[PDB]
Amino acid sequence: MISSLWIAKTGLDAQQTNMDVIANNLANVSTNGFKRQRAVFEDLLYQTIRQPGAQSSEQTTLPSGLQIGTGVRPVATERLHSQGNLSQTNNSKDVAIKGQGFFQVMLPDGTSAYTRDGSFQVDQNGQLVTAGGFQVQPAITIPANALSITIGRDGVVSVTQQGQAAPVQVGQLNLTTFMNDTGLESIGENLYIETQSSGAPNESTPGLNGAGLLYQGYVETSNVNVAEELVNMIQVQRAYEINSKAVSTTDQMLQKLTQL
Amino acid sequence: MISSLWIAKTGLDAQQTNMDVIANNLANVSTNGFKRQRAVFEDLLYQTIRQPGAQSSEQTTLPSGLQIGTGVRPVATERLHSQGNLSQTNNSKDVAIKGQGFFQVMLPDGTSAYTRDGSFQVDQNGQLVTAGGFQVQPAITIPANALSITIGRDGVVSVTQQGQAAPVQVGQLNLTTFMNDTGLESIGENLYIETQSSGAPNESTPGLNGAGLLYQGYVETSNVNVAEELVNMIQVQRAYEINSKAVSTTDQMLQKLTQL
Amino acid sequence: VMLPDGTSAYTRDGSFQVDQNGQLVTAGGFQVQPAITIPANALSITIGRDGVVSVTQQGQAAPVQVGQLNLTTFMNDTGLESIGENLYIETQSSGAPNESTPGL
Amino acid sequence: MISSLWIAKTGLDAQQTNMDVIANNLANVSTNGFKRQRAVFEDLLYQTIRQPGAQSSEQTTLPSGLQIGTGVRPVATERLHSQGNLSQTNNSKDVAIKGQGFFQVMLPDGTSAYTRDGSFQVDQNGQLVTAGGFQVQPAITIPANALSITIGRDGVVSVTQQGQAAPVQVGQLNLTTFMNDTGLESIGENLYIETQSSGAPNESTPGLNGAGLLYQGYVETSNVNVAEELVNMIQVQRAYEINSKAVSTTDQMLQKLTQL
Amino acid sequence: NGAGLLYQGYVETSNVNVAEELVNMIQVQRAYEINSKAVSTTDQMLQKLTQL
Amino acid sequence: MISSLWIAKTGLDAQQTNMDVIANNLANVSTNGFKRQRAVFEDLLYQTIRQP
Repeated sequence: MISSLWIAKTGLDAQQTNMDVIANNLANVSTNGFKRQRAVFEDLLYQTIRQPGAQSSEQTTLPSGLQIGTGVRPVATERLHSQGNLSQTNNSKDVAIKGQGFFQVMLPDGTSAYTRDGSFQVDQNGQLVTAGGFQVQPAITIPANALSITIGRDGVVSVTQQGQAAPVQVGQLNLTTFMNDTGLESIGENLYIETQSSGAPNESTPGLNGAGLLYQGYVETSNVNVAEELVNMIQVQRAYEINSKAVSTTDQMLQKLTQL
Repeated sequence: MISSLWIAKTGLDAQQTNMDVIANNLANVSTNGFKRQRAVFEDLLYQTIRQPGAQSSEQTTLPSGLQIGTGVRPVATERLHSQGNLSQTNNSKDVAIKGQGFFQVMLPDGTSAYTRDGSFQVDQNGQLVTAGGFQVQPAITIPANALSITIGRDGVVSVTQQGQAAPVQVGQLNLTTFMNDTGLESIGENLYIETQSSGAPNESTPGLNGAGLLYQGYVETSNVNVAEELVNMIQVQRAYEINSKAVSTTDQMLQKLTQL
Repeated sequence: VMLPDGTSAYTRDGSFQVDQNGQLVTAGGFQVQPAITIPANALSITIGRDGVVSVTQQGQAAPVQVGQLNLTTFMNDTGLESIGENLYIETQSSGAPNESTPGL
Repeated sequence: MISSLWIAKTGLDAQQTNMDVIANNLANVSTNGFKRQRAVFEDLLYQTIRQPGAQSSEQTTLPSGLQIGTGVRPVATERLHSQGNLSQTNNSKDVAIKGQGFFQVMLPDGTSAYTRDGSFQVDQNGQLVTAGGFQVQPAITIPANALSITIGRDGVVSVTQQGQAAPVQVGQLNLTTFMNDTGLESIGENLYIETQSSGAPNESTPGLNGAGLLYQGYVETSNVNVAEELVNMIQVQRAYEINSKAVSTTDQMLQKLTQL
Repeated sequence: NGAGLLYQGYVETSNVNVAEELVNMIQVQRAYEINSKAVSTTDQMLQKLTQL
Repeated sequence: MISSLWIAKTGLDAQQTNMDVIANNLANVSTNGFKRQRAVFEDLLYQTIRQP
């Protein structure tokens, strides 16, 4: 029931949130197209007993007042929208985007979400859907009897057929770019939905207006650096132990006070 | 216990599944007509403590909120129906299928399954049967006084007979195609059965509708590569060992918190 | 916070819940005076530092404003008479409460 | 004699039972045809001081009443009737069953029991008995001068003899399944008996009516995964520590009360 | 209509934060001890008064 | 003196018997006309709290 105890509780909770985000970053180290997160902490208010700059006398002004902090709180968990390393998989329907942008996906309830994990497949109706059953927005259809599917540098998906002697331009595969990519609200299954912090998307073809380029046969791995999470965990453990020590010291102080 | 512990447990489970699929791909490297497996991961939901784009004031809005992941989940582990290299066995009853297609066989209970591993024997009744005691759906029956069996580019099976000095068309060897070959489920002895994920089986003759050709005396080997399997094994081992560190750190933090 | 008797008491403890009709009430059933109402199927409700309250709904991106949360200031809060259940009522020893937006 | 103390005692008992089931799963990790168990927990009754939704005044209704929990009690231990990993031993009489269903045996007193572990032997008279002397229900008898006995994919069992050429069939290994296999009451030596929760057993040949298949020379190992048992033990130990700390705090406060 | 989704093969665990429970227990124990000391002080005061 | 301890003791004894069988089989690998051993286990009794 003491200010020191409450400050230490806030510190413990902040360290717990830091450890949680580190564990989440480590867990999906092998998730294609994953972007890591880091949490920023901002301290709480200050109780002022003696106001700084107080007019202590007719001329004397206090160089600094008496202020006591009230703890620390987590304010945001920002995503680091960096570029992950590309890999080789030698697959017809594995597309990795380089640069900036997002594929559009039509959710079952009629809304539109945005994704980054490009690993496509075909359903029983020929539609080009992602892993999870959600289909793309431009509604790309792959006819039967097809031999191979080629996606160029830009989104001109073409199908090599048996008796046409030339590929057929099935459709166009654009992507949407935001000006506040870190502001997107994330949901499960590697889908981002547009929010107010993120601006209105402006869909464009690859290679224009700063948009990225599509590559076939590549998969964008998670941009998680394992070599730094170990150091982060060590620092987190030390901070948690220190705060627990502070709590124990406060409790012992109170016990010695009340044993009289 | 704690969210960090649960996240690390989910990560451990995902890495264990990845290791298992790698081991299964590596074990049956020499199985003829084997398509390797690849597992795709996907992150779970997110707890939104602070909503992104929150309206803190009438003019200022939060650029990024507070979201904590709930771990990772294995969405699917699917088989890569790529093309495998061929080898010569100089066997009259061995056929290898090039391109896209599936032989059809009939299980004893009545249902029909689809295979890629072409290695046919003959039962005591003269009926064409694959390795495992399963007959081909067209039910080709090789008669007696058979000298040599010829299987051309298409599905024509003929036998050179000493009598009548003329080959006789024993039967036709059709094959089927699925517009979604990925969705086929897998059972033992190199069998696949139709599911709702895959379309209706479009049956045809070789060389038409995009179906692949047939080669006499060849066999389609597995599409596994030990060189990439080993490096993937190293990756998964390091990822699992890193994930275990999060569990250990959480346990130590809980112990220190308890020992106050 | 408005009592059943109709008098507007003033409280400091913030622990608010939502009753069946979607109104924002404190623990005890007493309702806040600006009469903040929360619609059904609300995903997340966020209260800004300025004083506004917004509700997020599935389907649309722009948050919908549901009400404004002003608060009162007294010239002498010591003279407020403390009735039970964490309520202070205005007396003659305290100046007339003035309502204002938070932070101003 | 305090509600907190009784709640903590119930929590300790629940954690003890969880540790017991974990240790039981770990102990018989090398038992053929064994299924893991998992406990399910529910909270006890809540004693209500003020009824939720109470009509506080003519208009005011309490948003949430005052309720105090009583604790947690275990409800059931579900057996995960998954598919065990198949091993190989190259034995004539070791038979594994893939899928569903159980072999039916007769207990000495006359009742009928069911088992999943297939590891058969032969008694003096030549009757096929399990490991323990119990004989299978169809009463399969192995004749003398038996060179080798074979069990096909279905339930047909034959044996070759020197004096003939075509093997002579002996019996049929029909297996029975249940509507709900989770509700089987288990007893020692891998035997399950029919109960009210489990439906009426229905017999069928292997490979029909959703039943499994018989593989000769294989034994179905237990489906116990040692990977997560360690983390379960860590979690249960920490939970026991937390509840013990709760008891300690209650004792400390009660002693400080009665000290005066 | 803002309803949840269904996932198969998973179970929703209890959302109990163990970290805060220990410090809450410490607070509860200290508050209980302080109130007990207040009761003892009142008892001592009454005992001194009664033997007047 | 607890159920988990007794279950773990039984498990340890089973593993020790399995190891002894393996060691004995490996010891005489060059013995003419020798047959390997194989130990089979089965779960012990069950104590019921709520009847299935």
